[PDB]
Amino acid sequence: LYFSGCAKAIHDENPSMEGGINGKNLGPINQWWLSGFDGGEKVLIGFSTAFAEYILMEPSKEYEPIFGLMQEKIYISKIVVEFLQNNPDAVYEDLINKIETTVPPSTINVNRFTEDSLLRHAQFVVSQVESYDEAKDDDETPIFLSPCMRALIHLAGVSLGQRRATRAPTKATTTKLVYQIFDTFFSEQIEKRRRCGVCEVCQQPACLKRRCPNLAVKEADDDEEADDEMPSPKKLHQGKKKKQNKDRISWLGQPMKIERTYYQKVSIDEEMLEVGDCVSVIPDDSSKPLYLARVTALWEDKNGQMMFHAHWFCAGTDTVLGATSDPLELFLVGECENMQLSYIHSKVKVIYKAPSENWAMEGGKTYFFQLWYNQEYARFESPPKTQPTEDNKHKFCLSCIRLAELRQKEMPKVLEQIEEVDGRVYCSSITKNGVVYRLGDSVYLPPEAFTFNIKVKKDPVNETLYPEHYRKYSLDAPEPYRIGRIKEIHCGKKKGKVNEADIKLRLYKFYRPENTHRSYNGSYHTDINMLYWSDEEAVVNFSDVQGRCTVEYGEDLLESIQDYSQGGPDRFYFLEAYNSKTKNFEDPPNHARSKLPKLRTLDVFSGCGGLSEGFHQAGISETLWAIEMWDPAAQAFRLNNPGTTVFTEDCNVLLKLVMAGEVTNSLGQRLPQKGDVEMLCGGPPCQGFSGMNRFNSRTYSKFKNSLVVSFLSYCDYYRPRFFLLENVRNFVSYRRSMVLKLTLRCLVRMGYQCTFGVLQAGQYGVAQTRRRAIILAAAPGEKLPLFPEPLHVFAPRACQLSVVVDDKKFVSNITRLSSGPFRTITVRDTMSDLPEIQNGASNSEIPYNGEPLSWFQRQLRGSHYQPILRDHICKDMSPLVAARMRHIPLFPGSDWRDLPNIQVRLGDGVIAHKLQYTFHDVKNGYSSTGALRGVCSCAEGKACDPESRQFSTLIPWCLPHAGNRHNHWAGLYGRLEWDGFFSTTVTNPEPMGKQGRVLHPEQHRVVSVRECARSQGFPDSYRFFGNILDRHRQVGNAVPPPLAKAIGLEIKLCLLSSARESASAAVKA
Amino acid sequence: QAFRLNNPGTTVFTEDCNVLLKLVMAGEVTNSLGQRLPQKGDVEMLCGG
Ligand SMILES: [Zn+2]
Ligand SMILES: [Zn+2]
Ligand SMILES: [Zn+2]
Repeated sequence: LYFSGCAKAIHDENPSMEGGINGKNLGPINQWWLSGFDGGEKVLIGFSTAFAEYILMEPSKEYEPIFGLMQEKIYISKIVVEFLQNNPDAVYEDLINKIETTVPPSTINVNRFTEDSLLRHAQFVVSQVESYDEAKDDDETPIFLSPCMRALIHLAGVSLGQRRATRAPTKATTTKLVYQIFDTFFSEQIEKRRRCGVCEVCQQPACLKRRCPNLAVKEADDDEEADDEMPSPKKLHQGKKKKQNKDRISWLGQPMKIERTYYQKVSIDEEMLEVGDCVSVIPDDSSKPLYLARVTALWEDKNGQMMFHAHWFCAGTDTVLGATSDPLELFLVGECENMQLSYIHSKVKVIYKAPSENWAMEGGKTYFFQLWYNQEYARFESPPKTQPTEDNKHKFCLSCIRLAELRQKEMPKVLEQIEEVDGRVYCSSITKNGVVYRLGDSVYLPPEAFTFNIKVKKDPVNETLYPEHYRKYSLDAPEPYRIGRIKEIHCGKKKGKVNEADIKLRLYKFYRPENTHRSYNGSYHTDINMLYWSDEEAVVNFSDVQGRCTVEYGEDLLESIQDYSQGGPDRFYFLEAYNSKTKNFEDPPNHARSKLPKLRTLDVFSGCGGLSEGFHQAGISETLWAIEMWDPAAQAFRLNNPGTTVFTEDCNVLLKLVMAGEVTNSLGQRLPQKGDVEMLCGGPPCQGFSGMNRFNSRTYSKFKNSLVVSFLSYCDYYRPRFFLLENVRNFVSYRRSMVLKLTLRCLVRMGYQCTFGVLQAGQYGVAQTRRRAIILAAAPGEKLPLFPEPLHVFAPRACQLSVVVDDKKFVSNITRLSSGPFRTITVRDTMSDLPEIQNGASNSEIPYNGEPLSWFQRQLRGSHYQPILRDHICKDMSPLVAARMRHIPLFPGSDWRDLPNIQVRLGDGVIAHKLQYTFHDVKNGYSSTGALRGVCSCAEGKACDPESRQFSTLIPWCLPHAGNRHNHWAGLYGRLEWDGFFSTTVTNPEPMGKQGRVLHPEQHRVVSVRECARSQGFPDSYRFFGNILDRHRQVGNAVPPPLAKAIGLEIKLCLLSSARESASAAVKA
Repeated sequence: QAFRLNNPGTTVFTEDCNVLLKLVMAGEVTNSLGQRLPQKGDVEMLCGG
């Protein structure tokens, strides 16, 4: 290619031909380049020739329009680059907004940029962004690898490696203790292929910048995937052991007791050993991991061999903590066993590192132990400190005592008995799992436990019109518990006495509305709480009973049903009796009827205050302090919590300030001090280390001064009674589970009882699939709360709650695996009442125009009247997208693959035309019509021809293009199904985004802010702040209030339980 | 923002001067964003309105 114009003097700013000499057919163009991607808007295009380099100014009249299109491409590319410089870690949806809202100069012939443009210019843009990374050189992550960029590279059929042009770190505010943990770990565990070959990077020979981007992306992508099932982890200390040679072993003193066996307090084994000392045992090599145990007891069996009982300890390395643990720290476990005194090697020193009298105010050699580790649930807890009675002062093993309680709690025992018939022994009450079951109480059971009274082909598609429909093809939630009232408990007999194993129950069946002939229509407006009575009867084993619940007659009530139903858990009600056969509803029979401390709370990374809100609902807290850097969130939080001091400064600074004696910040707000904060919650972001592969120099650096580290410092300084760290599920797998392991380690060094668990929001009454990692911690003194049992039955695929750490399976105390008391909350329940709006709705306050339809709706709107509906506002999508939405059908499951290949007038002059199918798809074949299905030369196996690339099509060119390798982009331009749920927590809904189905089920628009808020379980009264996307962001970052309440109510039990223990010990004092 | 554009060499703190002072009077070498806090001897002339 040759060129011509007026060459000017390098300094000459003038773009007129004035002080210039004219050239023609200027030597073939070697290279062309660019520069200006950093400082100001100095994006200079430059040509390179074997003679010289030229910096282009302005183009000729005739060349203006050709250079015109070149210029747009470039400007967009600048925007993307500068944006990513400032916002790595940005998500697809963030660009699209960045681009869309960037106002281009009049210098550019275009009015504004759209998603369509970006897609049209994807190849150029991406290629440009790749170039910038070679060009300026950091150790920092290449821009082309940010999520937005990988999302684009995948969506747009971008091939990588096409080359071109060129031209103090965060310090976390730690505590002494915390710092050392992450410092020592760096000071310890730290150490140290197959490209694509085909790419233009790979075809180029310490010089090396031959890093394959196709590889680089796979890697980056792979690094965001985890491993979700493996057996329960084998118990420790069941290996062989080595026995030492007998010289002089003999009792010392007089027998402590006698039981066929006789116990002593002291033994000689060359030196002395006493009941309560600790010994070490050596196993059959295998690995050489020295075995320590506490000598529980000592005795001589009837056979005259000398025995001791060994309550094993657990090495820190062997707890979840693994490598991170103090090599000298040991943990108590429910592992003990009888041995011959012959197996002991040496007596060992084991010191109990108990907490101080003012452990709370304490923020900033030999074997020791601190906590009782439960292998299976991964709970570190405060040692039982039950004391030895004189009847077992000699035999005293905590492991044996726990296991005992645990065996008799599990045990099905009978409390009161009545008459007997045949071999059946009728009773009035019994127990299981720590629960008492008396006659006339009600009961939960699996769906299989009993039964009710039951009830009793497509035609061809116009493919010229719906060409992509062929792509449409290449388990659901359980039923909640059955509920019955107990009538007879007749048991069985094991000869002399009752058969505790064969306890049986005769029950009156209840129907739920949708067990009725109503079925799916019972379920809509109905209270999820409500049942119907039935004289239908059943018999099932006690074994199958899942729990007790409270079914009560509506009219037999001294309060409002609402009042009753909100009063506590597992409370149901009936008003009418169903009848299987007459299928009518009559009144029921006559035989069917008859303070809490709020913790003072600092919510770090508070957002608009969802987590705080669910904890407010539970009654267990009062958030007096919040820290949120992003003003709009802060603003919103304030609006919802007037009593809270809401700091908007960086938490690192606010901490340094308290650690310096400051009573107040700049604005003169009240800084919290030691003792103020009873509970500390928060969701620290995991910015530059949230990936699964091993730690690096790079990755650790980030995490070491992360907000996780800062948050843990808050916990160390303030030493709260309780603690909670919320985060995305995959928190527990980041960096080969080290982020979790170090977090736990740091909590243990501090001396906290702590644990972790994964929780599916949808299981607590929200129409959404979203799992969160939850890290609980409770101070010594309090009790470590449990994770809450699912209240809602939910799709098992969603509920993968387990967590593998160092190929060992760690599960939470949650027992409801699958079923639960209440039905699933649907998108319908979530938003079916809200008045119709249209694309681009902006009126914030509007009348409801109608009553609440679903239970759920009734609950988020309040048991009263409220006129205004706030934030039912949705994004003003481009006329193109708006058209697409309009053309997405309403049948459940419809998405872009249902679009018609049609011309459409796009409001204004613009006309979205048909997709041209000009290539063979060799994998996908022809249409029913014999038509081609390929959109790009890559469908044929060739490299992509560009300009074979279409834009502003109603069926987006780029979806067929990359379809086969991305699963047909199933769910893109997809409508939420009334019966379904939110694919995730939505922060900025984009139809070709990564946040799931976001179209409304019926309306040719995307979901509103309020609709999202409803997906999150926010009261309609709850307020948000700032422009629409700020609000969208707010809702979607939040922890859903119903999840927070659930967890909140588990803390309720620890408090109540821990308050009634100081009161049963104030009497004994 | 504007000042920066005109003086690239300048460290432009946007925090409250009262806080930036308390920070130097406490030994801090840098602020939150990790910018370079000035210490005794750095500053030859001090202007302002
Ligand atoms: Zn390659
Ligand atoms: Zn024992
Ligand atoms: Zn292609």
